[PDB]
Amino acid sequence: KLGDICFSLRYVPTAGKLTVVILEAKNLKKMDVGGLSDPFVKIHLMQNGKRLKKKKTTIKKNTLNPYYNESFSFEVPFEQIQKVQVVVTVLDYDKIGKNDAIGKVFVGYNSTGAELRHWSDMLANPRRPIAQWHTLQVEEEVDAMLAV
Repeated sequence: KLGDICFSLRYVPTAGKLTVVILEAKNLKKMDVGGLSDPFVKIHLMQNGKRLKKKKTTIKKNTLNPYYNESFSFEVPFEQIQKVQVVVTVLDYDKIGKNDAIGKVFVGYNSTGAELRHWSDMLANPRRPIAQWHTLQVEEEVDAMLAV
């Protein structure tokens, strides 16, 4: 199992402010067996297969159950909020070499299941922060859904 990520979503239609708070991850897969797990989280705003904005958390050391409580905001006008994706990836940091993704999820346009539910809850409740757990999924699959 890859692990789970808990984050909040909040949308303020007048200002167009989309806030994502990365709260915690748990049960993360160990990427370097016999090494250490040093997770951080990327948050990407996407539309039509393109990364519009990229943000990331600090790195936590030697943990499969990191707490972050780090907030990020994006500007998404109300006429566009139903056509974007927010992509949340947990990766293992290495000082040398490409960082290995553990897994990822996206919410927003074309999302499904619990990911769509979280987004829908956000939209239906302007200004209200809504926290939810999500199961991390293999990047190969998520990326295929996000492409084009």
